[PDB]
Amino acid sequence: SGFRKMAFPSGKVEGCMVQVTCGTTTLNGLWLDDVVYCPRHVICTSEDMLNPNYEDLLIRKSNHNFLVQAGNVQLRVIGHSMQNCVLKLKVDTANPKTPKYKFVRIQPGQTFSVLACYNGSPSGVYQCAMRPNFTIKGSFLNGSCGSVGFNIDYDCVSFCYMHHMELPTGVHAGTDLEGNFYGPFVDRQTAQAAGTDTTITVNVLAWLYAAVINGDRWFLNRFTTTLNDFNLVAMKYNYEPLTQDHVDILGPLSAQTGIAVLDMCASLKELLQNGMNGRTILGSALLEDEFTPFDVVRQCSGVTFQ
Amino acid sequence: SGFRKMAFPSGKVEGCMVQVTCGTTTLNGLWLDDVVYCPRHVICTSEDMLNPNYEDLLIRKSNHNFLVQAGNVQLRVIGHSMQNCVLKLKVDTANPKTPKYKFVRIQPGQTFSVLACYNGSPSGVYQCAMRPNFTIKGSFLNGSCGSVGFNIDYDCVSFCYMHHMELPTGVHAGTDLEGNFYGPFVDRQTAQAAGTDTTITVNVLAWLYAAVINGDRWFLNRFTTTLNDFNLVAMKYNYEPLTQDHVDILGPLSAQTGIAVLDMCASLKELLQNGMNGRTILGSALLEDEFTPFDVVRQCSGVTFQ
Repeated sequence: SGFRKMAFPSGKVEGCMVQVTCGTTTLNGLWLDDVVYCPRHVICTSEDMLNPNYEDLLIRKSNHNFLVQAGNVQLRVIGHSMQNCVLKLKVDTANPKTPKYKFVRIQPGQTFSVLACYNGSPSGVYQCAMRPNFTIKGSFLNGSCGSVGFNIDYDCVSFCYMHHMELPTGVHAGTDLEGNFYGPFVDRQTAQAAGTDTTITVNVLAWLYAAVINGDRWFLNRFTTTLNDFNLVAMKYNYEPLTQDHVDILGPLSAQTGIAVLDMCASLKELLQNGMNGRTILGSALLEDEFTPFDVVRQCSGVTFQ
Repeated sequence: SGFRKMAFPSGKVEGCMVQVTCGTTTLNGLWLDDVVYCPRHVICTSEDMLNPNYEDLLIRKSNHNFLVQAGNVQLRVIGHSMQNCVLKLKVDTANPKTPKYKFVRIQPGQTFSVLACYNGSPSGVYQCAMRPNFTIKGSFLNGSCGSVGFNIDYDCVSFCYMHHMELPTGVHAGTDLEGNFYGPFVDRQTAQAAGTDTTITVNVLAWLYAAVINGDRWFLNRFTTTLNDFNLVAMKYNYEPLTQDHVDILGPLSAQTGIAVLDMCASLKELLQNGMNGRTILGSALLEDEFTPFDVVRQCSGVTFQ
């Protein structure tokens, strides 16, 4: 038993991390087949970040201006192109560690594992959720740009995130592996605001089901509610509106624990209006919203990967 | 910036996980050089766990009674021996993925990464702390036994934990890689109690330094205190007694932030007596004690691994 914030095994993604140097900027790249993917602001100086014209800045760059390093071994760059906010560097060598992979654009509320790197070397791994305002609350120091977020199913790594920016609020923004930013963010050092951060209501509910599964039942109440009435309570506390889809997704968890989704919605309503009174749920004094319903089922079953 | 519960990259340990079957019991093993390490209760049936005589149970076992599987490939067992609570199975093939490795016995309060596995396949990775009562709060389902905990420095994996038991309280116990249990626990299905769980005081302090580093300063007070007087407060709240060694270990964090250790001890005293008043520190409404001072320095610097 027990329930934990858990990350996918990072072994497949580690064999894909390289070091990318352009001029005096060094960051991380992702080496799949004979292409290296990295944030396009590798071509920027510290001053260029204040207002970069990437097209013009890239005109002055050639293939031999990109230093791609895997271990002590340099890759030969034969071509380069800018797809949105990522640079695609064609190299002469397919990555012999290329796993089965996909590029996916996740939705708000979905989770993924981040393999934080510096100079192409993996430093650590942790779980992150795509906040409804398309930010993430991660851990990114200078040089972590290019670190990727991913999900694994069986043998397939689903790459979904690449780190590009830290916002003046301290939260993080990035793109998918096609270069399109999550949210209204741009790769410029200027004042950009995330929207109102709201709570992923369906994730809190799955976390409450995981709590009931593991013995934490003190919050189960004698009340029940409706979808509209629960939602009317959810707006006051900046919770994402719950829908029938969210209800459907929680069905398996409802079936195992025998607690109707609308019941758990009512137990959540009591927690929102009365607090936790100094108690904890799965060792937390807050309401966790970074576990999807699928994350709960995986941990409560034992899914493994090849 | 940002601060996160982070686990080491698991790629090196993944290439060491195998499946071990003895009779009808299947669990995980660790394949280093030409030896497989696994919990000795792989030789037990469900009834044997109630009172096992491992010596006698092992007499009836031969080398060909151990099914060791790496992928679709079986290992040939040439020898077997029982070191305390782990079984050492000599195989005819050195692991070609054997990394530089060490067997270490960590101390209470130290942290490590757990690569949870089922049937020799890695399922996930998360961080754990050796509680002062030598338990760990992990995530372990049926078949996770044999999953290992480790730390990485440069190229060296320091194996320190192997999972063997879930306690009737839902917490977890295991051995080092020489088979010696952490704590007074035995590999028997009987009532065993952990001691009073206490809080790792030096870990809370390093976490408070990490908070100040990342902008959370609302808890910094105008008071200071002594070691004895702070400790007198720590016993009431079941905190581990703080020593000069703990003070010394926090020196680097004291030096960077310019806050004396005894000051932070006084800010902790106010948090213990007045609570958090509904505020959060690094996104938590509790006082986290599973980050060592070294874990904080690593994240606030960017240490990487080869």
